[PDB]
Amino acid sequence: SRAGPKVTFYEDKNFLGRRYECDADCPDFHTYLNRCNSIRVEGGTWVAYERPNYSGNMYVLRRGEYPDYHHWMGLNDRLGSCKAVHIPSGAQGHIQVFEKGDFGGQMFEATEDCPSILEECHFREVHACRVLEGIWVFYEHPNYRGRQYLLPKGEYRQPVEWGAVTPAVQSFRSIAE
Repeated sequence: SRAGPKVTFYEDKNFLGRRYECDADCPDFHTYLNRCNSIRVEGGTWVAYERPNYSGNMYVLRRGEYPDYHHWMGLNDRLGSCKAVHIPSGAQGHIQVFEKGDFGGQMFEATEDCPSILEECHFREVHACRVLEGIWVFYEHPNYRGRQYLLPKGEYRQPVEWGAVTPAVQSFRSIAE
């Protein structure tokens, strides 16, 4: 965490056209950009949302260049808002996922990315989660695809508490910067 977070959204592919430079949470792009077809993340990790005020689908954006919306696995070229992800300092990521609600049933523990929950612990769904340290992104499908959910340090007694309407979770990634 040396430089401050910075992200630029562009209206056209390959970082062309009208752009919006952003260095803090922005709840509404639409006075600035009609569409988003490419993005450059210079510092920090960000989450962008399909619609203003942080609603609709979420997409994690890490450092680097996204020359078209497929690079962040957008459904299309519509983004409305974005937030900078705040990474706590100290112990690296530590997460527990539970086969049933309220931290019940079988538990699976990780300190690294998991590309397939089913492969590693044979859970088909996730119904609760404890993020002991760090901050993580849940993915609906194995291998870091499908709907995304952001889980800061805390306790999630059932999937609605990380914003999901189904218990579909099959991979996850820690956000270390």
